[PDB]
Amino acid sequence: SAQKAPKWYPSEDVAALKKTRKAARPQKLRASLVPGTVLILLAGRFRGKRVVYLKHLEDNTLLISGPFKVNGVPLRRVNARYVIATSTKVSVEGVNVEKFNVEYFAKEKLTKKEKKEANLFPEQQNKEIKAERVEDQKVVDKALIAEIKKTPLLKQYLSASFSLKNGDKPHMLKF
Repeated sequence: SAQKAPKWYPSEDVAALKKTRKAARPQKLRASLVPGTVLILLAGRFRGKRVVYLKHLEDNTLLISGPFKVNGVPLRRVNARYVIATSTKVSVEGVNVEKFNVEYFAKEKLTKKEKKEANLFPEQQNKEIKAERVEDQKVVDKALIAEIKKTPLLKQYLSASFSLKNGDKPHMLKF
């Protein structure tokens, strides 16, 4: 009537995908990314903060901590291409971060409904850090700070933020 029907029709079946020869491999880090290395954060709310590199995790990110008591940065994950590895180090020989992993830092599957509600009434959000997480931070900080105290200006260094100044040339500057 309105349009002549086709003599044949394309199949609705979807062809199976071919075997993909792309096996996974471990993340290779830069030579300077060695646990204890103080890192400069280049992204996120903690941009400009200095943190101690504690442990590479399963998702290819790095586990870091300010320490929190030292400069406000909590134990958390950070993507390695957003950090500057400095020559300053904090020993992590007495720091046990083996209990921390990707699942530990996984977030709750917030639903769309809940997201909408949060957007509608953000003032009703009452986030709270798990008691465990608080105590975990205390342990990590304790160990790191004990080592930090060996250098009289190190705690101050970590407390201070990082920012480029007029005349600075990052491609010539060393860390």
